[PDB]
Amino acid sequence: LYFQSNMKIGVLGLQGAVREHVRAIEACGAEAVIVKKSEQLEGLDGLVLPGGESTTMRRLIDRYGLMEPLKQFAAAGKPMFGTCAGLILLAKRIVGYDEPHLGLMDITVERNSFGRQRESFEAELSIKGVGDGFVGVFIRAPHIVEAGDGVDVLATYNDRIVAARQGQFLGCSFHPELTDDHRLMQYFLNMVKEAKMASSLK
Ligand SMILES: [Cl-]
Repeated sequence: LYFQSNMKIGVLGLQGAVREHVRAIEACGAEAVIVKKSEQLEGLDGLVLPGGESTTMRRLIDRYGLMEPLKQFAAAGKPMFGTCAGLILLAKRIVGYDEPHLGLMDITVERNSFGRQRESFEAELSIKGVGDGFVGVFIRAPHIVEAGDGVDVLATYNDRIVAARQGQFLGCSFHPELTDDHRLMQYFLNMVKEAKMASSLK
C-alpha cells in the first residue's frame, strides 16, 4: 500500500521560540519536528536552524551533544537551512567572539552585535531562483563577510550577501519566517525533496 510523501523537517530550538518556523514549514505542507535530542535527527529529511544567542547555542549543542550528529546529518546529504544567527552554525569562519560553527558553508560570518548599531529594518529583496518583492526582515542580522567560489549568491542588500546556497546548504541573514511569503521555504523544501529522491536511488 502507500506511505505519506510528506517531508519531515526538523527545527533546532526550544518549543515556544520556534513557533513561526514551524508555521512556515507546515504552511508548505511539510511536517515540522522540534529537535532537542540528537536521535530526533535520524528520521528527518531536512533541518531548519533558527539559531539564537551565542551562549544559548553553545549550551544547547554541548548539553545535547549535537555537534557530531549535526555533522552526521550533513554527511547524509540532508539539506540544512540556517536563518538569521542560525547561519553562523553553518559557517567556516567567524569574525568576533568564537561560537559553535560546523564548517559546512564556505563563508565568513560576523554577529550583528560585533559590526555596529544596526537597527532592525525590512527591505524588499530579489532572490535568485525564488522571486522578487520578497520582504526580508532583518532583526539582529549577522553579516556574511565573505563567500568562496563554490557559494551561490541568491540575494544581496547594499551589496552584502544576505542569502546564499552551497549544495544542500541554504543560508539567509534575515527572518523568512516573519512573512507569509512562502517562496523561500518552498525553494528549501524543493531541495529537500530532490535530496530525498537522490538518496532513494543511490
Ligand atoms: Cl544586513
